[PDB]
Amino acid sequence: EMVETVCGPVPVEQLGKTLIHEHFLFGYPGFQGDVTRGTFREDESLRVAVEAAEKMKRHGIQTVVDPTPNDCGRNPAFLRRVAEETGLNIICATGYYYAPPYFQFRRLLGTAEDDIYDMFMAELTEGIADTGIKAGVIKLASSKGRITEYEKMFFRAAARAQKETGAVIITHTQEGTMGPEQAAYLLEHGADPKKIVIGHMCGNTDPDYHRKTLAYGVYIAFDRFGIQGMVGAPTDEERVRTLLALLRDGYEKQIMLSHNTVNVWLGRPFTLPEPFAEMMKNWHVEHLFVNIIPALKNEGIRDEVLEQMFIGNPAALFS
Amino acid sequence: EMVETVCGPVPVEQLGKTLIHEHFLFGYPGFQGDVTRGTFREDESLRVAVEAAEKMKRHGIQTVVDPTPNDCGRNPAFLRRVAEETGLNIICATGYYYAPPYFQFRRLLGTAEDDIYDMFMAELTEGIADTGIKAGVIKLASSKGRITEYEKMFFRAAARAQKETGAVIITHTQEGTMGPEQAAYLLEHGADPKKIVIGHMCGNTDPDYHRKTLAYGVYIAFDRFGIQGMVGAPTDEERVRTLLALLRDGYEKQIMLSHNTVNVWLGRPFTLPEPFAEMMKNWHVEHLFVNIIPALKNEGIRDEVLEQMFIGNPAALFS
Ligand SMILES: CCCC(=O)N[C@H]1CCOC1=O
Ligand SMILES: CCCC(=O)N[C@H]1CCOC1=O
Ligand SMILES: [Fe+3]
Ligand SMILES: [Fe+3]
Ligand SMILES: [Mn+2]
Ligand SMILES: [Mn+2]
Repeated sequence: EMVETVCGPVPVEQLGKTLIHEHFLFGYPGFQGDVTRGTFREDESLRVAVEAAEKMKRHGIQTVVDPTPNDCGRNPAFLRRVAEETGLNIICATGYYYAPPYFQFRRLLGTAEDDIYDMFMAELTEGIADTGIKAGVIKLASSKGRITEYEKMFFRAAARAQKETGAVIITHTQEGTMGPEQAAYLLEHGADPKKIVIGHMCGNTDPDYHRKTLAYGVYIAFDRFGIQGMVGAPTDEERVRTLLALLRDGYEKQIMLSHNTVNVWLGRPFTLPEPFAEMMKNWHVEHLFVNIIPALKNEGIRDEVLEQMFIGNPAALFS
Repeated sequence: EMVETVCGPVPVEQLGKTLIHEHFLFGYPGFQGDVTRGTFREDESLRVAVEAAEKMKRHGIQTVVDPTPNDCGRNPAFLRRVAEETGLNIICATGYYYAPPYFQFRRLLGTAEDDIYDMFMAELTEGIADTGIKAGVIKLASSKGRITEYEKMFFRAAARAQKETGAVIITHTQEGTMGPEQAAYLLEHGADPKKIVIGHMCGNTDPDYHRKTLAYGVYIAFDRFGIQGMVGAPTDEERVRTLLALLRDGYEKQIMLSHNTVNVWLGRPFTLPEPFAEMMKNWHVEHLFVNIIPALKNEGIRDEVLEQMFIGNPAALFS
């Protein structure tokens, strides 16, 4: 019936057309230390965030899931201002970026898993900090080729919180690995497959890997459209090829699409070197609508299917 | 002549009796993510910080160096309130805690070392964030048994900044390793030995290691008095034994003492288990004065020598 947004509970039937994964603000953990030369400018950042939101609305987007982790500059009050300014629904997350010393220490104390669970529960059902704003998703990540014991604590805490709240879990997979293992581990700890999104699945170009992941009944996200040439992320050409194969296999009810944009970078400004700058030129919130979707239609993907991915799937995911 | 404190430039001759290493606030990197259950309470934190300062002033302490790193909750405006409240001089640092994603990324961009140098220079000569408060020390750290290439970037940036500003460098060594290598690397990049403090040297109990470090002409700090209880980690009894040997070798002009206290922990509150708790029971700002110093005097250490360590050495270090 309802889902927690940065503006409070909203009927799931009102979410409409949704981008499952985009960042209004993002900083890599550590950006905090570089505050002097990387100061946050609120007015300019809000202006940029709002322009990005208006671009999305132009393409009919009504809802954005912004899963910026707790240590990556997640700012619920800022996201509420963006929502208030634009009428967009924005759903935020609780979780940590892809071990940090704070949690090495609580592991020592032996309280880490319970502390993480308590954190998830507080942010899902009480509010983040003193904002009164609640997260609607739990964000998780694992390592390349392995789900470490550290990471499993988070997975276990997430499974517990998911069982109590019915919140959605969104994961990050590293370099196209551990999709099946993520789903299996969550399910083995009681998590609901219909409330799980295995993310960055576009990082793998082997359809068998996807089918193995999809067999668990979870959602999967091709959530990095526009990102090419870095991380050894595949090309958009490769993403589309993989997507087309799955869609022609009838998997549209388990697939969602996004760009993983960072519209305002936190910390010190930078500029990408010339070779990558060009490969990364389509990495913006309009890319799916101006480039990818028309290419899909040319390959015979019907509106029905597209609507299922952008509207049907988020509705079912959050209900 | 002058040193930058959180209240601005102060004559070095007014520093007087000094604790070279104590934290008013500290959180392990990652504490930021746990804001909801680990909210910073300003009034209570200030009250606790000020009480700690007043305990130090009771033992004649007039200056504290608080080298809390940039990513560990360093809060110059807070430290200035403590100083204003108590009359203490407080000198803060610029540096990162003992590679986080932010700097892995700038390493990719190839600008990391220059960025770190720029950061040091800005914080030493302009001010931290918008506070107008300048650091007086550069804080550095290396790994157990190795100074990594990542860490060496910081060391190189620090050496450059030190040559330009004459600022002091304070290091963290991990588990009694790399003292000599730290001094050698800094000196090889032009840093001034009389402006360097190799920290946590109390972590090693082999006097030859200390003498090898001292041979470079740097200061060394026994800066963790009261910290005891980890298996294989040094006891206060062991610290005193090592210290006594060096003092009887005539090294008092290169040695400084501290506790490395954390008076207010940032992030979620915790309680140490009963056994470790009892071992850690002397970890407070009065410990050197009520326990360690009287024990030194019983072993024949004269006031002259103690005065050199607590007053003479910091004066020479910062001048
Ligand atoms: C430029 C490389 C791509 C990138 O920065 N991805 C970021 C976006 C948010 O989560 C990530 O890891
Ligand atoms: C409670 C155990 C001791 C401990 O955590 N010391 C910490 C505090 C400051 O930097 C240290 O290394
Ligand atoms: Fe992301
Ligand atoms: Fe310290
Ligand atoms: Mn991601
Ligand atoms: Mn340290």
